[PDB]
Amino acid sequence: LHKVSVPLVLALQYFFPIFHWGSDYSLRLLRSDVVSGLTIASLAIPQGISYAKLANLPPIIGLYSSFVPPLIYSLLGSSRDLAVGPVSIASLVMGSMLRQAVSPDQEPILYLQLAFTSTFFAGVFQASLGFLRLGFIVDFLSKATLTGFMGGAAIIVSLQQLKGLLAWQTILMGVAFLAVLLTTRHISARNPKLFWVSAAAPLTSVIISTIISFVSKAHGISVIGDLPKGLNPPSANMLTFSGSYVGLALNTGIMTGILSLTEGIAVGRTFASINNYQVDGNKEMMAIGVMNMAGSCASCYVTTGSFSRSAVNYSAGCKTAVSNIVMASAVLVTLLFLMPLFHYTPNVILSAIIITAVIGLIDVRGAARLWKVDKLDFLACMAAFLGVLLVSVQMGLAIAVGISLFKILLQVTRPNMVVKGVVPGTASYRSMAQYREAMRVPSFLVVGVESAIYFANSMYLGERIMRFLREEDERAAKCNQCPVRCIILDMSAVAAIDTSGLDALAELKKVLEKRNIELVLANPVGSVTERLYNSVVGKTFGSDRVFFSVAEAVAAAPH
Amino acid sequence: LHKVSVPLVLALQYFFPIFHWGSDYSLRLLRSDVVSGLTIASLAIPQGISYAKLANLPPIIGLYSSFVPPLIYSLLGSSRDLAVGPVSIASLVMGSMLRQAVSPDQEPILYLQLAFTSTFFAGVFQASLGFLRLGFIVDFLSKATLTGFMGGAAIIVSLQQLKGLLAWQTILMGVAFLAVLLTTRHISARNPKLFWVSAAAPLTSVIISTIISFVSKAHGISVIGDLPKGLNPPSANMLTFSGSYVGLALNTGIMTGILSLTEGIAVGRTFASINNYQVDGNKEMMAIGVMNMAGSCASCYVTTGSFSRSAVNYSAGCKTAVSNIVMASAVLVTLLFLMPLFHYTPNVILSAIIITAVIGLIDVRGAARLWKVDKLDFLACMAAFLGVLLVSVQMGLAIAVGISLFKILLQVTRPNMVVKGVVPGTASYRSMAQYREAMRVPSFLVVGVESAIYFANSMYLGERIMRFLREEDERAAKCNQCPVRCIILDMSAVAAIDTSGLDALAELKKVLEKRNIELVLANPVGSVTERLYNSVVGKTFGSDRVFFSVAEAVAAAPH
Repeated sequence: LHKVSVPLVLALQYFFPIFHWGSDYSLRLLRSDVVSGLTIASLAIPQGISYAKLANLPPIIGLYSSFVPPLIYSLLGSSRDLAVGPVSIASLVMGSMLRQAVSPDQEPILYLQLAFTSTFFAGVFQASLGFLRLGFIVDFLSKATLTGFMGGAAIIVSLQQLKGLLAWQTILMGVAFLAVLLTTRHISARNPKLFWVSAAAPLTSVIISTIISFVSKAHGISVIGDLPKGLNPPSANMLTFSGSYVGLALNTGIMTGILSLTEGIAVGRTFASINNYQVDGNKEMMAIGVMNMAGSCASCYVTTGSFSRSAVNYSAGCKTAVSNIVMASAVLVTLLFLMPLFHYTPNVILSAIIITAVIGLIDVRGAARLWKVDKLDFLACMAAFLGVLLVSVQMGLAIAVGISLFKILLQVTRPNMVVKGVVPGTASYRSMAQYREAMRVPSFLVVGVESAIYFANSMYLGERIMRFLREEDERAAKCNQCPVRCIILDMSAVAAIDTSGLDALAELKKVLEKRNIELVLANPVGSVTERLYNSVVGKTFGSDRVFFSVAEAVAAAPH
Repeated sequence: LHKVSVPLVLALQYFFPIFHWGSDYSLRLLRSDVVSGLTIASLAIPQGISYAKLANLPPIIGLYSSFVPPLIYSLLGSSRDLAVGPVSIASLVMGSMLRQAVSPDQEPILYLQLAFTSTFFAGVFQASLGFLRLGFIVDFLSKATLTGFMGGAAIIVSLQQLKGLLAWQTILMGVAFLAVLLTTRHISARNPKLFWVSAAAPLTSVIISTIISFVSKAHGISVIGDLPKGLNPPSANMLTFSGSYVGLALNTGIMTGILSLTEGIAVGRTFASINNYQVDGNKEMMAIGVMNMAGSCASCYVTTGSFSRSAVNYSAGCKTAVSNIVMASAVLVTLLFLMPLFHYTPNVILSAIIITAVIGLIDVRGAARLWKVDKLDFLACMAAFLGVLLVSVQMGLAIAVGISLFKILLQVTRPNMVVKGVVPGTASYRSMAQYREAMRVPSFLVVGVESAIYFANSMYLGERIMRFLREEDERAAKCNQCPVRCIILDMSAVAAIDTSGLDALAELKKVLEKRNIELVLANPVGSVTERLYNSVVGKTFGSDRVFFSVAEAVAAAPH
C-alpha cells in the first residue's frame, strides 16, 4: 500500500529592468541592435504616419508615437524582441469610436483632445490592471473573438471612409503601390527568409512616389505638405478630464487599452518562448501603460508591441531592447531634419499602407477554418462580426467574450463522467467508451469525473454516479454477476474542489452507505488532497478511503 | 506498447408522466400516500397562509396556492417525494420587491395584479428555461450565494416590517407561540425521528390559539376574520401585460423564478438519490413553470417544491406523487367547508410562523463556517449580504453569482502545473511536490497540467513548461546529469481542449524541436483523443507521440 501525501539599487532594478540587462551589454550586441533597429526604423516611419491617418489624426502623431513610447519601454520593459509603435487595430478602433461623435475635419482641436485623453485612459487602464495583479483577463480575448472583431470593425471603418470620400493618376498611383504592397506581403508570408522585402516595401513606396511627385509638382495628386519640424510638443494641456466628451474618451480608453494589450502581451509571450527568457506579464502591462499615459502628455496616441514590427525585429537579429533606442534615434533624426522631405509624399500612398493593414485584418479563411474544428468558437467569431457591424463596438467585444467564457462554464457545469475498467495485462484503469479492451472488475464500479468538482456541478455528479450505479446493478442482474459493492472515484482529472464539492462527496458517501456500497476516492491531486486533509468533511473519508491509484483501491478491497 | 483508441399514448406519456407511474399504483401505495398527504396538508394550511402574509398578500392566496399547483405538478412531475406549495424565500423576495413600489395597504387591487403577473412571468421564465434545455444556470446559484442572500434579504424585510409596525396579550401570544415554534424546530433538527412534532407545531399553534380567541372575543388580539369560502376565483383578468408596472412584475418574475427554481430542482435532486430514481431536471423545470403560469390564472402566487414540506413527505412514507393529491384534497375541503373556522385565528400567530421561517433563513453559522474552509465562497456570501442590504436585490444576486463564476474562471485560467516523477517500485508517475518519494527519470521531464487546455490558459501553459524546462536544465548542470531530451505531458487531468489549445501544443512541439527536446503527449482522455485524431493539428503528433501512460512514454524513449 502507498500513502497519499499532501503538498535604491533594487529600487532602480525592480522598477527599471535596464539596470539589470545593461550589465551584459557588449559591442557585439550593439552591432546586432543597430542593424535590427535601423531595419525597424524603416517600417516605423511609413507605417506610423499611415496608422495615424487611419485614426483620423495628423500624420505626425504617428511619428511622435515612435519616439517617446519606444524610449519609455526601453527603461521599463522586460522583452528583448518587442517593438513599440502605433498598431493597426488600436488605430482602427480609436479612429472609429471618435469619428462618430466628433468630426475630425470640422473640429480638429477637439479631435486632438480625445485622442490624447483616450491614450491617457488607456494608459491608466493598462497600468492599473498589472498593478492590481489582474492581468489574466486579456486572455479572455480569444483568437476567435479577435477574428470577427478585426473584420467586423474593418468594414465599418471601410464604410465610414466610403461616405466621406464621395483625378486619374491618384487612382493609378493608389492601385500600383497597392500591387507593390500586397504581393510583397505574400512573398514574405510564404518564405520566412525574404522578410526584408516586406520590411522595405512601405518605405520604398514612400520614397519612390515622392520622386514621381517632386518631378511633377504633380497636380491631381494630394501631398502630405509641410509637417511641423521638431520634437514632441508638450500635451496634457489637451487632456480633458471635464466636459461632455469624457465618457467618450473613457470608452475609447477601455477599448483601445484592451486591444493594445492583447497584442503587446501576446507578442512578448511569443518571443519569450522562442528565445527562452522570462517575461512577467503584469510588469509588462505596467510598462505598456506608463508608456501610454506618459506618452499621452507628449503628443502620442495609443502604442504597444506591434505584431508586425516585432517579427521584423526577430528576423534581423535583435538581442536586447536597444533596438527600441536605435528605432527612436532614427525617428529623432527624421523629426528634426528630415521633415521637409515629406512635402510631396501623396496621401494615397499611405492610404495604400492602410488598405494592406485593413484587409490584412479581414481573415475569412481562419473564420471558415473555425467552423470545421469547433462550433462555440465560430459562434464567438460571428457574435463579434455581427455585434460590431450592427450594434456598437462595445457590445461586439462583450457578447463574444461573454460566450467564450460561457463555453468554459458549459464544461465545468455538466462535465464528462466515464465508467472505467482495467486494461488486461496492465494495472491501469482507463475509460470503457474509449479503449474497448478495458473490461470491468466484477464487484467494483470505477467512475472518473473529468473536471474540477465545483458548486456548479456537484449535484450533477451525484445524479450521474447513481445513473452509472443503476445501469451496472441492472446489467449484473442480466448476466449472473455480483452487484456493485465498491464505487471508486478516479480523481485523476479533478483539478480543484470547493466546500460545496466536499459536502457533496460526504452526502454521497453516507447515501451509498445505506445501500452498502462504500464510496472510495482514488488518485487525488495536490490542491485536492490538502483540501481533503484540512477539512472536517475530509475526515469522514480518512486514510482508509483515499488511495494511491485505482489498482490499489481494488487490491485493498474496501467492503 | 498499447495503442490509444478513440470513443397519442406516448404523447400522454412524454408530457404527462402520471400515465406511466399510474400503472403500478397499488392500494398499499394509497395507504402510504394518504398518511403522508394528510401529514403534509397539516403543514400546508398554516404555513401557506403565513407565507402569503410574508408576501403582503391576503392569507387565502397561500391556500389557493396549495390546491391547483399541487394538482398540476401531479400530472407533469417526475419526483415522488417533492411537495408543492408556497415557499418562504420566494414569498419573502416577492413581498419585498413589490412592497417598495406599490403599497399593499393603500393599493390592494394593484397589489393583487403584480403578484399574479410576477407568478406568470416566473412561470414563463421557468418553463422557457427547461424547454430550451437551458437548465444548468440554476446550478450557478451556489449554496454560499444563497446564504448571504437569504440573510441579507431577511433583514430588509425585517426593516420594512419595522417601519410600518410603529395591546399586551398580542405581545404575549406572539412570544409564547414563538417559543412553541422555535424549540420544536430544534427538537426535530436534532433527532430525525421526531419530525412529527415540528410538522404538527404550526397547525397546533393555529388550532389552540383560535380556542384562546373564540373563548374571549379576545380584544387586544387582531383576528384573520371572514375569508371568502369557495374554490379559486379565475384570475388572468388581473394579469397586466401593459402599464407602468410591467417592468416591476417582470423583475419579480426573473427573481422569484430563480429562487423558486433553486429550491425545486434541488429537492427533487436530493430525494432522487436517496430513493434511487431518475429526475430529468429540464422536464422538472417545465413542470414547475407550467405550474406557475397556469396557477397565475387561478389566483395563485409563486409555488415550487419546498425544502421543508418535502422532508416531511419523506419522513411519513410517501411513495408516489399522489401525496400532492391528498394534500390538495384536504385543501379542497378547507377551501369549501372549513373557511369560517379561521375567523378568530390571530394575525400574530401566523406572524410567528413567519419569524421562525425568516430567522431560519439567517444562517450565520454556515457563513462563518464558509471562512474556515474557502475564501472566495466567503466573498460571494458577503457580496450577496452587502449587495442586497445596500444596493438593490438584483445586484446582490449578480455580484455574487458573478464572482462565484469568477473563481471557476480563476482556476481554468492560471491552473496548477506539476513536475512528476516515478514512485519507486511502481510504474506510476505522481507529482514531486505531493509525494516526496517520487524521484525523476534522468533525461525526462514529466509535466502534468491539471485543467482543460482552453484559449484562456494555452499561452500560460507554454510559459510554465519552459519555466519547468529552464529549472531542470540548470539543476542537471549543478549535479552532473544529462539534460532534458523528452518532455512528457501527462494529459490525465486535461478535461477538454479547443482549437486554441491544440494550436498551442503544435507551436510548442516545434519550438521544443529546435532545441532537440521532442515533446510527447501521454495518457489522453476521450474527448481529447477524438479532438486529436480528427484535426490537422493532431496529425503533427501522430501515433508515435501519443502514448498509453507515462511509463509507456518513458519505456519507448522518444529521442
